[PDB]
Amino acid sequence: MNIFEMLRIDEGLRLKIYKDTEGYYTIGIGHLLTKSPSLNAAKSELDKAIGRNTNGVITKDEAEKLFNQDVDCAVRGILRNAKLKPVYDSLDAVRRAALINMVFQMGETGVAGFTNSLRMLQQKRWDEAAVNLAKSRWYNQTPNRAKRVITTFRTGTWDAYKN
Ligand SMILES: *SC1=NC(C)(C)N(O)C1(C)C
Ligand SMILES: [Cl-]
Ligand SMILES: [Cl-]
Ligand SMILES: [Cl-]
Ligand SMILES: [Cl-]
Ligand SMILES: [Cl-]
Ligand SMILES: [K+]
Repeated sequence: MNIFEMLRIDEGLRLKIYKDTEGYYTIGIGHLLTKSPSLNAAKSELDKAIGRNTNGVITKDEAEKLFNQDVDCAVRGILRNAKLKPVYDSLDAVRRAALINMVFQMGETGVAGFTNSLRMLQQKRWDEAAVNLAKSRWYNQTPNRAKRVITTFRTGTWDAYKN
């Protein structure tokens, strides 16, 4: 297990434009295209991301290419953020994956707003951090995925993703 396998489980894989859990046009492995309700706008974003005129459908290779870019973007969002980077630096690699997962789903700014959770994670108070992370819109709107990510922070194992 690794961040790529983890996010592939949490995001799935779809080769045609679809709406994510927030109703936003998405493609591939959780690649958010736009928050605009315009499908034409979403299709233009896809053409720009892939570099060709699409019909709203991509290949699996293209989905995996966006995915690798998106994982990189998530890590770069952490490393450039004064609140996220110290926490990331303080974590083992399994828990680092859990933080990347959160930033992939909610973006740098969203996760940086978990000020008190981040402090508890940096203190390595895992059970307290787990409870605090669940007091969130994030947990309430996607509780099964959040549970898996929180269980990863709590235990430092991949147990929530194996099987
Ligand atoms: S990677 C990445 N994604 C967005 C579009 C947010 N960026 O500006 C980067 C840092 C190039
Ligand atoms: Cl791109
Ligand atoms: Cl088609
Ligand atoms: Cl690339
Ligand atoms: Cl430490
Ligand atoms: Cl709390
Ligand atoms: K998804």
